[PDB]
Amino acid sequence: SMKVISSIQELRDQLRGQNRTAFVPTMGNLHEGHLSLMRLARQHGDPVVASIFVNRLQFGPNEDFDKYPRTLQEDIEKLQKENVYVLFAPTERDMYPEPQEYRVQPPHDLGDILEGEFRPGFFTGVCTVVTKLMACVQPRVAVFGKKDYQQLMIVRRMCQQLALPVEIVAAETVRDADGLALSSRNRYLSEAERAEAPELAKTLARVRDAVLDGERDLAAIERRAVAHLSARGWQPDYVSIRRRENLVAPSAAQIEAGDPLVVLTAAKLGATRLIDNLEI
Amino acid sequence: SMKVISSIQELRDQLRGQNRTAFVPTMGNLHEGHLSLMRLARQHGDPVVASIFVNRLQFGPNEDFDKYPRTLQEDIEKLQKENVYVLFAPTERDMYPEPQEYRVQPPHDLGDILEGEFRPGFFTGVCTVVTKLMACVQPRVAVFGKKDYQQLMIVRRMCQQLALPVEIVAAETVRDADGLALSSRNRYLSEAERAEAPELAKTLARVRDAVLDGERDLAAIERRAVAHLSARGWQPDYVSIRRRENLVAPSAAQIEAGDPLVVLTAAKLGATRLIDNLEI
Ligand SMILES: Nc1ncnc2c1ncn2[C@@H]1O[C@H](COP(=O)(O)O)[C@@H](O)[C@H]1O
Ligand SMILES: Nc1ncnc2c1ncn2[C@@H]1O[C@H](COP(=O)(O)O)[C@@H](O)[C@H]1O
Ligand SMILES: [Cl-]
Ligand SMILES: [Cl-]
Ligand SMILES: [Cl-]
Ligand SMILES: [Cl-]
Repeated sequence: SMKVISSIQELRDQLRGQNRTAFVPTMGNLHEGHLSLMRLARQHGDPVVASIFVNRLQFGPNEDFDKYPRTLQEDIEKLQKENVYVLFAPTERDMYPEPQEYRVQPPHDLGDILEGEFRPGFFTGVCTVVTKLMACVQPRVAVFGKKDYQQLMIVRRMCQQLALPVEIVAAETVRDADGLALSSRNRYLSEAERAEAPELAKTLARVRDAVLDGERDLAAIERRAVAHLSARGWQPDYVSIRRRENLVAPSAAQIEAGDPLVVLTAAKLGATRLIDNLEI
Repeated sequence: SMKVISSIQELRDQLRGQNRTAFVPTMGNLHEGHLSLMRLARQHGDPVVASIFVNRLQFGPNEDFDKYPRTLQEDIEKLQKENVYVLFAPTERDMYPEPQEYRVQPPHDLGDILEGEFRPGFFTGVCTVVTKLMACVQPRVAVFGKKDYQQLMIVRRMCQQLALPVEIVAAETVRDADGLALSSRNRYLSEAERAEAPELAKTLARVRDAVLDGERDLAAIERRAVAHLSARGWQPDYVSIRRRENLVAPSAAQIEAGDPLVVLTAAKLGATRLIDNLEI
């Protein structure tokens, strides 16, 4: 029987003595992408612990904290079917009984680019809540999705640099039949927006092919991709082809030596901000 | 510059003393799928050696050996952009100067199911040519794609069971913008068929979703998916949900335990036989 636990102390009592816990943090409103992570966690540890917490610290004042989808009863029903031992679903009073004034700050060269330039402070909000959730759960492993590629790398290096004894396991991005990367925010899209939304992944597939087919001027590829999206009524923040190892743009020499690359993008359809990426 | 070599003895002299070679065998008419594998190979060894050879042994008399696309000069131009040190492109007199009568035979149970049920003797043709290619190139590593998932498992077990000192590295499937797995045989499809062909991958995504969402009657999912493709004018051979470890159907107990699964399909669109799979 799955335990739903809001209290930090109760969570510690339930997990007392567990040395192989696999942890999957989420913000709830569960879809097939989350469920895929739950299944992967079970191959890497036991028991599997899920968290559902919408973290105010990683939302900016002009973002979507108040309308973020919240469907805890259904989330519970889904987790029950996937052999998950504990759901940690703290209230905001449990996680933040007084305002949070201790923060985990990531490196400037990694936290302030890409998602960090367009969402100032975002990864301070993420690193702070993830450190806290790991200190509550004390897992051996934690599963993060490649869908939030920058996040995944930030959390990996956080654990290493803060000496947290947690191994990070990366999960592949789960997509809808039409190629759109699954996200609770996909719910915000109108019918017309939903029909256009798959164009973001298609654009990534086309930039992938151009790199594989030998095009060396990466910035020109990025610019064409941005213009293609803009002409169809998107407002892109970026399309950026970077090294997987440090999310820096490769030099000419690194392009020739075939350093593994990833193309990352974020782009709005109306007020809804979608992100996706494709390893190359 | 890339060396293109036809003679086995010359290949041996070129690769003499190389203990870290990564090998990528292909049947030519190269597309972005193959190029992806070349890039991955470079991460796992050096030099990267490609081969291009249409293998008569893995085509039945009613299949497409004579029409199989051959575009060697294009293939050479594409490989030159991917850092590839040697193309091994033997003629049929180079590989088979007399009829091939020594054959490597895989187990029945692996074997004669799925692709081997619908293409009798296929994996004997594959295991034979692959063994021969490995003996010619003598790589440390060889890269095979998940697109041919059953092939990938068959070649891995083959190497371990014949004590071939070659590590198999698996590559993720590369799909088109529209989700269709790239294959040199995509060429065969009419335009109408090309527009329908993404439905295979879409059907796999929905099978995946049904399993993740908790449907335990896997045979029922399989039957719907088959019936779905038929109603749309496909001739399906199979849609089958198997365990990744051994390609056997899981017991109810193994479903409950979350043994990693994969859904596999093969289906005809007119005369063209397409295959695809998705890890669940
Ligand atoms: N479509 C997806 N495929 C794989 N992982 C995902 C997907 N969507 C979200 N995730 C991951 O699920 C975890 C929680 O996501 P969220 O619920 O957005 O906080 C994170 O590790 C995300 O990267
Ligand atoms: N679309 C694809 N994505 C990834 N690998 C592929 C793809 N198509 C073919 N391959 C692999 O590339 C190699 C050569 O395939 P082929 O040229 O069909 O014999 C095999 O290891 C295939 O599984
Ligand atoms: Cl909630
Ligand atoms: Cl990687
Ligand atoms: Cl990968
Ligand atoms: Cl696997």
